[PDB]
Parts: sequence; C-alpha cells; structure tokens
Amino acid sequence: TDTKIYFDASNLPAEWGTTKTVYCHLYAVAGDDLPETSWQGKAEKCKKDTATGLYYFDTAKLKSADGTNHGGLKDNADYAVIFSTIDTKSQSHQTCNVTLGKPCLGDTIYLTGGTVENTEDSSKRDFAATWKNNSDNYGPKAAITSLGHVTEGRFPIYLSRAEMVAQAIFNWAVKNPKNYTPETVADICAQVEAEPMDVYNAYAEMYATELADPAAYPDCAPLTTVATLLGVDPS
Repeated sequence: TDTKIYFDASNLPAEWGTTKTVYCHLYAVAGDDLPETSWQGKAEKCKKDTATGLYYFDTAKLKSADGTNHGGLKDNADYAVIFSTIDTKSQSHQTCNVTLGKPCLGDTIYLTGGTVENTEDSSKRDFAATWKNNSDNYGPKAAITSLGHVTEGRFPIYLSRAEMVAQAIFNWAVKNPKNYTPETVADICAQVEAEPMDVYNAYAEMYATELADPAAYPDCAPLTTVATLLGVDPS
C-alpha cells in the first residue's frame, strides 16, 4: 500500500508561474505529535514522479523529535499540510492549510482555482486546494479564528465539534475579549454544530492542567468565564 501523498504542481493558477521545486509542510492536529520541520528545507522537499508528473511526499520518511523514524501516519490521528512551490523565477507560492489523514495516503492534492479565508487577516485569501478522491472528509482546514470567524473547509476527524470550539475559546477568548462575546460564541457553536454544554465539559477536560493556576496561563479563560460565554450553568 502507498505511503506517499501527491501534489499536482502542474495545473496551477496563473500566478504560480511554472513550478521549479515543491515542498510539503506537514504537522499534527490531533492524536499524534510531530516535530516542526523547516519551511522549504531539506526535510520538506518533494520529488517529481516521472511516470505521472506529480510531486510526492513520502509520509513513511517522517522522523520524530529524537530523530528516529516515526512509523508513518497513525490511525485515529488528524494532520494538516501546506504544499508550497518555488517557481522558475524563484517566487514562493503555497496552498491553504489542507487536512490530512491516513485515508488520504496515495491520493493527490490539486488547486481548485478557488480560495478560502485567511485565518490571520479576513481581508486576505489563501489558494484553495483539496484531495482528488478524499475531498468529502479532508480538505481546506476549517478553523475558528482569533476574531471568532468560522472559515470554510473540513473539520478534523478525531477531534469533536465541541472540543474545537473549546480550543478556540482557550486560544482567543482572553486576548480578543471583544470578539469572544456570548453571542459570537453562540454563533460559533451553531455554525460548527457544538452544543454549548458539550463545549463547556470539553473545555474543563482538555484544559484541566491549564485551569489549575491562572498565573501560569493568563490567556486561558477560567471556567466561570467559559460558562458565561457559552450561556451555560455548570450547576
């Protein structure tokens, strides 16, 4: 069975020019831990499959923090990738974040010609890319942003909708108080399909270490903050 994931770096938006070299920035989302690779470094560089013309990244060659072989993608784990290119005039280009799981092994990412909302700046777009045969379950990484936006795409498989909302409160609620109001959080759950009480319970579980002492994690909203934001009653 195939451990490579493929990238079509030939049929691209006009702005990408003509591809010279291809890179794959792959990271863990849930159920696994991967070390950070270097943007467009040795570890990320893909080779062209002469048979098909597709570039590929072999997940079996991933290494863990200790430098040992990771053993590939895990069952019950979520990942994400950015494919980037350097074109023949040395300009960098990159896809949006695309979700990735074991069922994608052997499949191909292509540019759709569409865009998705950039999670850092809602006035900007990323180039949309998705899977040829797995787009129903993996694709552009849906995200909840620092401003409380819910961007288009696929959600992680092994992370619940309530847990994703709680993660967003954890990351953003204290630092962006004015975007994380009870009514925006309310709309976040509705668009993401998370029941507020489920979010509250998920929050309490996923951030028990962090809620323990505030001085260690000022940016982690205490449960009293979370209940009110969710309109819930821990009672």
